[PDB]
Amino acid sequence: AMRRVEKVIIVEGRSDKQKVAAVLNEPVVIVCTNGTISDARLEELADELEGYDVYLLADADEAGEKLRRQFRRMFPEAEHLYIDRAYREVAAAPIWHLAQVLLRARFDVRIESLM
Ligand SMILES: [Mg+2]
Repeated sequence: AMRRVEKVIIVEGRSDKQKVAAVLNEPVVIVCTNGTISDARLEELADELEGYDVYLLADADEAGEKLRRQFRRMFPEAEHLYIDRAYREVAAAPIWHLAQVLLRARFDVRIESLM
């Protein structure tokens, strides 16, 4: 019946998480960093997610970029996903745009999220 969950999306904020969750049509673990995250916790997270298909979806702003920088150093296995700079933040991006970003990265998305 059910297949194992192997995809993980990492986001910065709780609202980002709720929004990403709303668009998905398959089970995905969504990890929220709640702003900044320590190197230790990140190494620990990277270790735990060994063998998972991991993605980082951050805002188009300095704080989002700081997170990306940390991940490129501490967690190079994580694949970076981007929203259009015209929307700036994941929170401000329309649901359909989020859905397309995820769809392009081979996530199952709800058809309803495109309308
Ligand atoms: Mg931001």
